[PDB]
Amino acid sequence: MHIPEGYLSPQTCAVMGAAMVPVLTVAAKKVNKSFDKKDVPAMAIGSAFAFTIMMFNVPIPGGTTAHAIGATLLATTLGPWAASISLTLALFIQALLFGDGGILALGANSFNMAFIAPFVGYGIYRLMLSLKLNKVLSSAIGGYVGINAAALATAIELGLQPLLFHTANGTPLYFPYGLNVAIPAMMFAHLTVAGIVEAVITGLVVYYLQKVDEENILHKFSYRLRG
Ligand code: NI
Repeated sequence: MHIPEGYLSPQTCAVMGAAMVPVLTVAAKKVNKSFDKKDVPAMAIGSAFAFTIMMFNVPIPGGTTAHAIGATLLATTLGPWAASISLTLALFIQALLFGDGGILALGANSFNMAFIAPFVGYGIYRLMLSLKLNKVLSSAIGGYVGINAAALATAIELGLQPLLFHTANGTPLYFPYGLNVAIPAMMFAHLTVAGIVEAVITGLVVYYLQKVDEENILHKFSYRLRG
């Protein structure tokens, strides 16, 4: 869903950066509150994992691109704040080093993929947990909803462009397609294939982490001491 350069007005870009600033500020403090030398490495690995996942994507005509993120997976494993930092970091790398996602677009994509996706996904996850679903199932479900929410947010941001930013001739200055085009394109891509991929990946890794703990008998003694 990464939005490229020139799709959003400088004003839109500015807005999302301003909205995203407090989010990252808070995440940092929360993370800052909870350090061992070691959770920093964790963030990096997650970040590298997400980055790698995102590299597998397809164009959506009338929208941007589609791919999975691993966002809810990160929120559920690291806590959402750390995930948002991890995720923001990956997009920043993509932007500065790969021309993938606009640099001016950093505020928007992070708002979508580093804030909305992991926070929504985490919330649905917690909700499904409260409905007594196992973590695997729950996380796959959270993953689906989180990524579709991010896609929606993207679609609304693109689709609003011709409405808000146009020439005196009615000519779109940036992204040229409306909500009528953008919502269906982005949501159809994300509600069907990509969201399934996200769910399966999130669930797969959780399952895998679940039973790895579930063994090394060592674990059953030391998990009540995790402090
Ligand atoms: Ni993207």
